[PDB]
Amino acid sequence: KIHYRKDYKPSGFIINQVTLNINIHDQETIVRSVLDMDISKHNVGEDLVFDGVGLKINEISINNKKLVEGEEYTYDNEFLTIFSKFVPKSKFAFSSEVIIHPETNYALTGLYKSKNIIVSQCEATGFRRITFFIDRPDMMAKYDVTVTADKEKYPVLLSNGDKVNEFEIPGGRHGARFNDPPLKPCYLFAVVAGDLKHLSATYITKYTKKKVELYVFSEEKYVSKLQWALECLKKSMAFDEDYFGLEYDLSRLNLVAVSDFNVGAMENKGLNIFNANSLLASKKNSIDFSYARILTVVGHEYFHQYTGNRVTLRDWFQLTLKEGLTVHRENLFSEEMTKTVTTRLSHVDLLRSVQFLEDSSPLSHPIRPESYVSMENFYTTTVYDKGSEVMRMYLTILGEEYYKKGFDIYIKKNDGNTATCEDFNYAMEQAYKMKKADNSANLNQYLLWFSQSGTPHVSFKYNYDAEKKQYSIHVNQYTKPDENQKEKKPLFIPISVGLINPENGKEMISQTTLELTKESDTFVFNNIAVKPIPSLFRGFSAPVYIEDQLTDEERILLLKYDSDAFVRYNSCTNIYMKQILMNYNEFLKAKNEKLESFQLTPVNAQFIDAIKYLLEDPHADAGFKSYIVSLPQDRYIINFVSNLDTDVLADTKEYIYKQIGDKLNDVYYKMFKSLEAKADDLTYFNDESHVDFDQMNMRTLRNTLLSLLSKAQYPNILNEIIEHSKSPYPSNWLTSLSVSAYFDKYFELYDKTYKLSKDDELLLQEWLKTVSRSDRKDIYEILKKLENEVLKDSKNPNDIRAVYLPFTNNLRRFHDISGKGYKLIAEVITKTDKFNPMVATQLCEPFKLWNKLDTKRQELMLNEMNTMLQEPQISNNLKEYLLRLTNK
Ligand SMILES: Nc1cccc(C(=O)N[C@@H](C(=O)NO)c2ccc(-n3cccn3)cc2)c1
Ligand SMILES: [Mg+2]
Ligand SMILES: [Zn+2]
Repeated sequence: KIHYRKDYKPSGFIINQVTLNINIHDQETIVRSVLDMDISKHNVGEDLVFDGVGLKINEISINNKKLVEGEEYTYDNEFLTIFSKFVPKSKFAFSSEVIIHPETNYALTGLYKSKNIIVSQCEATGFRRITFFIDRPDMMAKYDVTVTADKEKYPVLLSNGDKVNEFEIPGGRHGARFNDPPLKPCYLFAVVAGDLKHLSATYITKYTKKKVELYVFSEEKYVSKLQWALECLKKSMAFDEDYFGLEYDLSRLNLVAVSDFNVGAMENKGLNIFNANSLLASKKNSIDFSYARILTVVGHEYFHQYTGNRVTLRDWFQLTLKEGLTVHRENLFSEEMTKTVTTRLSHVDLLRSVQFLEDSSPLSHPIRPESYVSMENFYTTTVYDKGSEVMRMYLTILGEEYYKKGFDIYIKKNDGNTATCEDFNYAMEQAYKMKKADNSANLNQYLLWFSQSGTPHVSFKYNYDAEKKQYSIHVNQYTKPDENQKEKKPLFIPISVGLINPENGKEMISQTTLELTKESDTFVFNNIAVKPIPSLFRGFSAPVYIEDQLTDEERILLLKYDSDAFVRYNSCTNIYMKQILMNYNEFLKAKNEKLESFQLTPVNAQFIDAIKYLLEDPHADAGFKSYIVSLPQDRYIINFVSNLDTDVLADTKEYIYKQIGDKLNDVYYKMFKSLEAKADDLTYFNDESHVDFDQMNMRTLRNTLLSLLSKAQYPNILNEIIEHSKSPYPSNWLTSLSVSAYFDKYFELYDKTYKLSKDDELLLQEWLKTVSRSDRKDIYEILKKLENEVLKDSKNPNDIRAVYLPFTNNLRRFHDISGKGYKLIAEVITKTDKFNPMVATQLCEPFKLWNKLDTKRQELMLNEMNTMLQEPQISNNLKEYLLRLTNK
C-alpha cells in the first residue's frame, strides 16, 4: 500500500477524548480504552476503520454494547473495520480491551520492555500497537491515562500531563492516573514504568518566573551518569529563552534513559525518552563524543516542545517541517554552547558525506516526499539534515531580526492548528516582504527546496578589470535529473561571500549574500582595488556542490588567511580532492594497463607547507587542525568518482597520507607531546558538570596525530601508545587500542581495554566500536570472536550497531573482492529483520552506494540485496527499502 501526499483528506471521524487503563502483568499487558468520538463534516457514511497492529481482542463495544465479529466488524491484525450500519451518527463512545506483550516486543515500537523498564515509542505509527486508534497526526484528542503494575518491579510510573492520583492495589500492585488536558496527536503519547532512580532540579523561567521541576531518570546502576544531561537541559531552556524568547509551557519535564532504543530520542510532551547512549555519561566511563551527543540530543528534544504544542503536522509528509526546523534550532544551540568552529564544520561534514550520498542514490527524495509505503523509512538524513539546511537558509536570507519575525508569524497564523511546509514558507515570505520593503516580493520559488530532490551544483567564473577596479562573479546552477523530476528548475540559492585581498589577507567588502534565483547570473562589484580571491558560500550557506574553480595557490591563500572557518576547511577539502582524483586515476590507469612502472603526482609542496604553518600556530584552533590533517571522508569522495575501485582509492589515500607524513611527522610528534599537558588535564575530571569543548578538541587532535604516527611506524611510537593506554580518559585509552593495531601489542591492549570496558554497558559498546573499526588484517577473525564471546544473541540495537557498522567503513576489508563483507552484513540484516525491521534497515547503510562502485563490487552487492529480498519472512520496512534501493 502506497500513500500519496496529494491524497490528503480529513478523517470522517473525530476523537475528542481518550481514557486509558494500562495494566502491566508479568506475562501480559491489558489495555482498556474508551474513545469519546463524533462524526466530522467530511463524513460520507463510511465504515469506521481503526488502526490496530498485533492486538489480541478481548472485546470491543460501541456505547457499552459488545460488537460481534463477522457480522458487525472484521479485524485482520492491522485494521479493525466496523461496518457503517453499526456506527452511530452523532457523538458516541467506542471501547475496547486488548492484550499486548511488551516483554517480547523486540521491535521496540509501541509498548516494550527494555531490561527492567517498560517504555513506549509511538512515533510515527506505534500507538496502534498499544490500542485501536485513528493513528494519524491530525487526530487531536485529550488523554486521561491510568497505569498499574507490580510495585516492587515498577515503583516509578510516568505518563504525559499531571499525575492526579496514586493508589494501592491488592496483590502488591499500585496505580497512577495522569490527566493531560491539552489536545495532542497520539504519536506524542508516552508511558514509562520502572525501578527508576533520578537527579532533579528546579528551573525558574525568564519572563513569568515560574518554577519548572526537571527530572532525569535511569536504572539505579547508572544514576551517577545523569549529571551532564541535567546541565544540558538547563542550558536548552536558557537558550530558547534568550534566542527565541520562548519559555517552557509546563511545570515539569522528565527525561528517561533506556538501554534498548531504535534511534536517539523522542519528545513526548513533558516525558522525553532517550537512548541511554544519548543521555548518560561520566568522564571515567564515556568517550568525549558522548558530551556533544547528549547536549545536541537533549537540546533537540527540548526544542520540539514550544512548537509542538502549538502547531502539529497535518500529515507525515510534512515531517521535515518539525524535524528540519528542530535540527536547525538544535544546531544553533550547539554552536552557541560549544563556541568552537568545528561544530558547524562537523554538521557540514556529515551532510556532504552521508546526505549527499543519499541524494545521488536510488533512494533520493525531496525533503517533502510525494509518497511512502513505510513511515519508518522516512526518517532520513535528507528530511532531517538537508531539511535543517533549508530551514537555516531562511535565517541566512533574512538575517536575525526578520527571521525571528517570520518565525513568530508562523506560530500566530497557525497556533492551535495543523500546518504544512507552505504555511512556514508563507510566514517567512511576510518577513521577506518587510525586509525588502516590497509587498510584491515573494518566496514562491523557495518552495522548490521542499519538492525538488537532488543536490544542486553551483559553479563559478571570474573576471577582474584592473583599470576599472571592477570584479565579476559569474555563477551557474544545475541539478541533475533523477527519478523524481525529469526537468529540474533553478533554486533560490543564497551565496554568502567575501572578497579577500591576496596581498594582505584583508576583507575587501562588507558581508554580502548573493541571491541566485536564475539558472545563471553575473554579480559585479565596483571599487575593488586589486584582484581578490573570492570566499564563497561562507558558513556553507546553501546545501550544494561547490565548484570554486580556484587554483590550489588561491585555495592555500584562503586556507591560511580567510576569516570564514567553512571556506578555509572547504579550500583544504578541494585541494585534497584534486589530489585524490589525480592519484586515483594514475593508480587506476596503472592497474588497468598492468604497468610495470609508472609515476604518481606528488602532493603540492606549498600545501604541505601551509598545513605545517597552521599546525604550528599556537593561536589556531585544535579541532580545525585535526580536520586539515584528515583526508575527506570516503563517502564524500565517492560522489566524485564513477565505478569507484575501493582498492585503488585505498592505495590513493595511503600514498597521499605517506607523502604528507614523510614531510610532517616530526611536526606531528612534537605537537602530540606538547599538547599533552592541556589536553589531558585532570583538574575537573571529577566534576561532571564541567565540560570543555576546546580541551576535547585538543584530545581529538592528539589522537588524530597519534593515529598518523602509528600508521607511519614513527620511531618508538609504541612507547607513546603504551603510555596513552594508561590515561584516565576513555577517548585516549580506546585510541591506544585502535592505533596499536599496527603493532603486535594489539591483543594485549585488546584485553586491557576490554577489562576496563566490560562493566559499563555503554562503555562496552564504545569498546566494540573501537575493535570493529580497528585497522586489522585479521578483522574478520576478530569480528567472529566478538560475535562468539561478547555480542552473542543480544537484541540490543546499540550492541549490534556497535559490532557491525564501524567495520563497514573499513575501505580495504569490508569491500573485500570476494564479497565476504557484503555477505556478512547481509546475514546480519536478515537475522535482525526477524525481530527489528527498523534496525535491519539501518544496517543496510553500506549498500546505499552500491551502484557507485566498480562493476564487480556492484554485482556482489546487488546479489546480496536480491538474496535478502527473496527471504520469505522479509518485513515491509526492509522490502520497501531494498526495492527502492535496487530500482525495482
Ligand atoms: N542526531 C540524530 C541522529 C540519529 C537519530 C536522531 C534521532 O533520534 N532523531 C529522532 C527525533 O527527531 N526525535 O525528536 C527520531 C525520532 C523518531 C524516529 N523515527 C524513525 C522511525 C520512526 N521514528 C527517528 C528519529 C538524531
Ligand atoms: Mg500482539
Ligand atoms: Zn526530532
